[PDB]
Amino acid sequence: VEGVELTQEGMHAIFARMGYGDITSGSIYNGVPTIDTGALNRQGFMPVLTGVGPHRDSGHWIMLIKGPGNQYYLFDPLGKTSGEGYQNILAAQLPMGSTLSVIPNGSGLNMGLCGYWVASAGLRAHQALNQHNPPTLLNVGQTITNEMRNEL
Repeated sequence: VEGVELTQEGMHAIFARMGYGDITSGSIYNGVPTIDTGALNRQGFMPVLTGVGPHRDSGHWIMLIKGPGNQYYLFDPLGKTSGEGYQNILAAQLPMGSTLSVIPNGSGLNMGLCGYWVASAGLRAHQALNQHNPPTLLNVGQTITNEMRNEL
């Protein structure tokens, strides 16, 4: 048993459970927005997979929302950063007089933990595999994965 991911096409899967039918998605892959245009206007929501490329195999999922008049919204479950980072790019693909405002939400998961673990478990790795008469790379990732979801 193992899991991490962002999910993927199980994005369309969780949507269909909520009704709404099967939805047209969007993307930014290697910097190229695939999101267009009126299918969103009839749907009211994209959602978009960001941060993906030939290298990066997972992504960052966000949601395009259509508001009243010319208003469009961006929901990233963070919330200031990440979606002020997609603003200028994504807002270019909407019709001319459209405005894209980023929802002022507060991020979900609390990403600060990552930086802690880069310090905490990152030099603990240095404290382990480099150097000594060391365990394997699988063994170190297995320690760290257990250690990382332990404290929580």
